[PDB]
Amino acid sequence: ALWQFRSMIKCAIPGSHPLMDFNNYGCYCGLGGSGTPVDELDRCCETHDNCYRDAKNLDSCKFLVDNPYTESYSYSCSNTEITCNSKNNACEAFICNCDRNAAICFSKAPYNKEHKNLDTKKYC
Ligand SMILES: Oc1ccc2c(c1O)CN1C=CC3=C(CC4=C(C3)OCO4)C1=C2
Ligand SMILES: [Ca+2]
Ligand SMILES: [Cl-]
Ligand SMILES: [Cl-]
Repeated sequence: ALWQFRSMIKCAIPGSHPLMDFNNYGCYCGLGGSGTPVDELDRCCETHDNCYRDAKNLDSCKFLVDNPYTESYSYSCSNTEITCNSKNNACEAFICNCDRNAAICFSKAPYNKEHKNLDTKKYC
């Protein structure tokens, strides 16, 4: 679920304000997205958007209001490491893995402050 994604980011990058840092970064971090991502961080976000797109195409999974962000799973954080619980159902596990891979990806990409609040109408 969305709140758990924020909380995953905060596990992978303890020094971070997820909503301040990663919402409205680049072309893809943010509601929707367009064009080509502007750096590796933005591309982490594009991968996350497409991971969600894939989950909605799982004939087996029908998320509340069609948004996988509404779906809560079980995970834990230990020493910077995210573990998705294996007892998550297949749809929960898929979302869990989109969020974990994105948090891990965010933690390894350089953070370019110029791309925060990018003029997307123009650069994306
Ligand atoms: O990184 C993010 C990835 C995407 C999103 C967010 C992120 O910060 C934050 N965020 C906050 C509210 C809503 C969406 C998406 C959506 C809503 C509402 O209703 C329609 O679909 C949303 C997506
Ligand atoms: Ca997005
Ligand atoms: Cl565009
Ligand atoms: Cl759930």
